[PDB]
Amino acid sequence: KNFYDWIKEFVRDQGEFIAQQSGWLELERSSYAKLIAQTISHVLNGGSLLVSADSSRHWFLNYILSNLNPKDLKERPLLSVIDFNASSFYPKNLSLATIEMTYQNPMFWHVGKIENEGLKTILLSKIPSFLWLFEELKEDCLLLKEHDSLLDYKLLQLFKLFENALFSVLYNKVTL
Amino acid sequence: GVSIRSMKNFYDWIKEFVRDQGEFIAQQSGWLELERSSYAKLIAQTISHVLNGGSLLVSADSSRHWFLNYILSNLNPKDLKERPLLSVIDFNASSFYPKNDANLSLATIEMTYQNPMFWHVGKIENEGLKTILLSKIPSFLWLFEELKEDCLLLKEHDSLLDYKLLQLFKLFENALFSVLYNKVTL
Amino acid sequence: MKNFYDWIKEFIRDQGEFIAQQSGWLELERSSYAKLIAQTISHVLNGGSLLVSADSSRHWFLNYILSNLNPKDLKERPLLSVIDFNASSFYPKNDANLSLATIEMTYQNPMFWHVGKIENEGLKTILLSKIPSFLWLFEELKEDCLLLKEHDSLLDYKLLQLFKLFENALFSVLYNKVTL
Amino acid sequence: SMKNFYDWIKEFVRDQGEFIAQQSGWLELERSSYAKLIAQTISHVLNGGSLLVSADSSRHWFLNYILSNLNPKDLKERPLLSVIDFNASSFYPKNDANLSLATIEMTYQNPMFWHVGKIENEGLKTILLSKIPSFLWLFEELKEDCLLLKEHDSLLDYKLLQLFKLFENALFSVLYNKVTL
Ligand SMILES: [Ca+2]
Ligand SMILES: [Ca+2]
Ligand SMILES: [Ca+2]
Ligand SMILES: [Ca+2]
Ligand SMILES: [Ca+2]
Repeated sequence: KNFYDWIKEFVRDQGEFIAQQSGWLELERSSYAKLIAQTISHVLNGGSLLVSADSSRHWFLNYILSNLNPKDLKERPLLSVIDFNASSFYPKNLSLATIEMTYQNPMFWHVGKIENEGLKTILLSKIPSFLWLFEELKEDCLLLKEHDSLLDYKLLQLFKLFENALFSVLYNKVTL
Repeated sequence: GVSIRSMKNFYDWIKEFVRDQGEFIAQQSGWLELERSSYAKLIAQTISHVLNGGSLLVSADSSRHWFLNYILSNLNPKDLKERPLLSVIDFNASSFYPKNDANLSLATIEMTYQNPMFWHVGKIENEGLKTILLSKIPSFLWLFEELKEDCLLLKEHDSLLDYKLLQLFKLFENALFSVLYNKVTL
Repeated sequence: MKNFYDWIKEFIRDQGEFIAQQSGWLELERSSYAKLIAQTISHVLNGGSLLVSADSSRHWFLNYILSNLNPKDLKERPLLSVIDFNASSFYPKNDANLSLATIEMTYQNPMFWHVGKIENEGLKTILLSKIPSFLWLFEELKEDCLLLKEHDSLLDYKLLQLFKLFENALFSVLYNKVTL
Repeated sequence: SMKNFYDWIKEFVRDQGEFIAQQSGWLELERSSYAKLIAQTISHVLNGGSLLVSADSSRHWFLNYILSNLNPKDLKERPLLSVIDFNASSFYPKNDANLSLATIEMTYQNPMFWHVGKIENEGLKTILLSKIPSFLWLFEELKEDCLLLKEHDSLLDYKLLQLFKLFENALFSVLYNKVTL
């Protein structure tokens, strides 16, 4: 096929599939609303978010941190968000005791695969969590499809939902 | 009277917000189909550069560091499987990233790399970078202002910008491998 | 224009001679490094966290602190509560009151360990705060600090030497060899 | 029996500086072979070559040091030297065929590998053994022309600084026509 013919077809099809799957969140049955609410409550209570992601999702870890605390905060609060992947306490279990000792009120927010047992053990602990996983670990998580070709878009969409929900409660547009 | 806004219950609000969010995505989903050409040729030029042995020096504005990360990790994934190892460089992190004296950066870049092309995404946040992106060096510029005629023009305050970045990347990588794997001819 | 090989022999001889000459500098150091080290060790023993920062030229030394305090293989060592403050979202670019409040709410018991120049006012304000600190500075800010000379050609070695003193002191008390 | 901290630290400090003094002439005693290696590295830079710098896990700080010292935040009148963090490169070898070497050779006009410390995977080992020019600071003599560091030397960290300071002075002494090579 000629490049220019091919690309026209590819682009048309790409947009049509986005459109087709664009209502997926209306059908999503994992408890994302309740999890978002619980995470917002944690933030309001002065809690910290310790954010981690699988190897393929480091870009999305970066996205969370930069969006939650943008370079120019303007009127925004400085939110208690920590890059857990980059932490000396990331488990490769001394990690849990050190975490509990150093942070007043942490909650783990993890996205994607759980790539080692140390992390699994930490996430299975009693400390609160906001888990976006490819399979349920224990307790309601936000469930994603690992080989979904639209996964990357869905991650952005869920983040944008979370940030809107969070600031809607701040700024008193919405009550939990 | 008109009435001061009351306030909505979270669980009522979120259902409406979710519905509207997806529907706005659907409304806008055909945007690229409506774009009046030009971008295909720019993608083709970038692919030819890779085909010819060229390197991609990738930079992004402060808000798009995540997208710089995404480009690098998608083009050269952890498990290459059967893929080539593509010549892709994080230019943001480079010692040659200009402060200013873009002339010094440019000269060092030109002697260091056999065949560089600058792929920049977003705002150009200093004069040194602007000078280089204006240079004779081949470029793949995704900008908010049309600083060259041949650039991909992004809409800066578009609430859907982040998705469009993913979409353009996914178009690019598919176009690149379609040609690398002899599925299509340019 | 000396020949390279002649030049390098002289340079090497002189380099080692100057190291030797200045090698007893710490015996003559009059800033309160012993007291500051003790107070930092007590903080660590009390479950305190160390939030470590450094000026632009000393990012390598920030890295050195983090990797030495918590090496890849801990073996029998504790996991120490050490944080890269330069890299954190709370590092004050502007403004310091927001960062301080967020730090105080986030960490149970932080202590700031800063090395080198204080390159913005937000950091200065934080280091001026009530929060405990271990300050290795080119001029005294506040309370007793460990004083360094900015343009000392041997500065980089002295930084290593002070770290090595700190880590030996710390583990000496942890492994009950020494009592505070 | 336990020692008092303030007594202990005074002794420790004294002995620390004196050991540094005792060992301070180490480089003067070395067979001068390192001089030729430094010269070769300088000639590479003079000739328009790039330095692709890597380090073992324990020496990441020293990789940082090399990069920030060779190209400081304020260059003043200095040239912008062709120096690359190879650890951070997408071409850093893992598995993974020898895709890395071919991509490196096509990407860079004239690379030299400057590696410091342990060689922590076979892929890196393979490249550092390649025909590509190198400046290797190693714990075992994996080629005859390398700088040999003493691995469990308690003064290793100082010697790394000292060797770097030697290198940068040698490099600019030649760049600035203070010495002939
Ligand atoms: Ca619908
Ligand atoms: Ca145009
Ligand atoms: Ca072809
Ligand atoms: Ca030899
Ligand atoms: Ca000359």
